[PDB]
Amino acid sequence: HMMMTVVDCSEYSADLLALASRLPRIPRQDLYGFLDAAHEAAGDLPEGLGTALDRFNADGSHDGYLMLRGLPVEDDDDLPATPTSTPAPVDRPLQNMEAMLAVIGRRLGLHTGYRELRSGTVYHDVYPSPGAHHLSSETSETLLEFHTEMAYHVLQPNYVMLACSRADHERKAATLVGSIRKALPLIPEEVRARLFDRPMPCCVDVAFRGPGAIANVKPLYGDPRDPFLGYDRELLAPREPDDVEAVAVLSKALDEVSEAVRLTPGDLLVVDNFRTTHARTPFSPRWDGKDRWLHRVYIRTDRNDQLSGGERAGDVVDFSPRR
Ligand SMILES: N=C(N)NCCC[C@@H](C(=O)O)N1CCC1=O
Repeated sequence: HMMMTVVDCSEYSADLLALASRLPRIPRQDLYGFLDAAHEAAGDLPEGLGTALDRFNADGSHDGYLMLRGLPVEDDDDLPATPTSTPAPVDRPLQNMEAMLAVIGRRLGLHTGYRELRSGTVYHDVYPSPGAHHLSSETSETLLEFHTEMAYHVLQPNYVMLACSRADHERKAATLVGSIRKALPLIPEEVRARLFDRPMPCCVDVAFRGPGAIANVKPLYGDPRDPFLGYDRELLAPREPDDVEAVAVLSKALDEVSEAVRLTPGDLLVVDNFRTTHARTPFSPRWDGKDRWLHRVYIRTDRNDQLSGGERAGDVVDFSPRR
């Protein structure tokens, strides 16, 4: 990854805590007002952090992510026990890394929930569960394979944001990012041509099944010289042999350029969900009250037909498959 891809925020700690101190303490009681307050704070971010975010937002980067480090997370003993259920309690007090997702998220765009997913909530806790389905972010011992988040969804978000309150005990779990800007040079022009703008059948995540490959996903699309990426190692279901072979080439190229990010407390990862695919490698939970704990939100921006007018940060949208 490039120098500019990692932003050390430790010098900003007091300023960021001051911004958090004026946000509503019980965000889920009035999420729209909470995120409006966070938008006001976003305009007051430290100049260097605001600039890094704005630059990345304009047109992503070669790496496809922005990693903020050293944000003012609570000490471990000042955090509650790691959640073991979803959705979160409506009265749960705001945590510092959630405040960062609010302020840094509003600098980028509009927080978005998905009605059928995690009870239609905007803030997701990402924690291990002992019976996790293999297509669940609650997995641990089994690799969560590469996916563009909701690539099959008409209202797919520009960004996935992951903020770390607890790492896993052994700091083993790696968040993998595969950037199409790094992978594309490894893909032959002939395979690029087969992938580009070609809709292929795609299954959907369990939350959206209510059924087979009810969506169509274009693995590459947009500008052929700098394409967007829609990839899902588990759900993409090409039928034609040439399509299966083209996707296999794409899949191996993303593997070869994959970068591993190990999230630690105070880290916040912004993933460009139109140009990357992401994964999480195995770890072993201990069920001791201190298991790995991320906070996840989704951000929409005004491009790629994510928005059609009037949307607000906090909106929850219904499922429509890409066709
Ligand atoms: N290749 C895949 N699709 N893996 C499952 C993604 C994780 C899943 C979850 O949060 O449990 N998810 C992301 C949107 C949604 O549902």
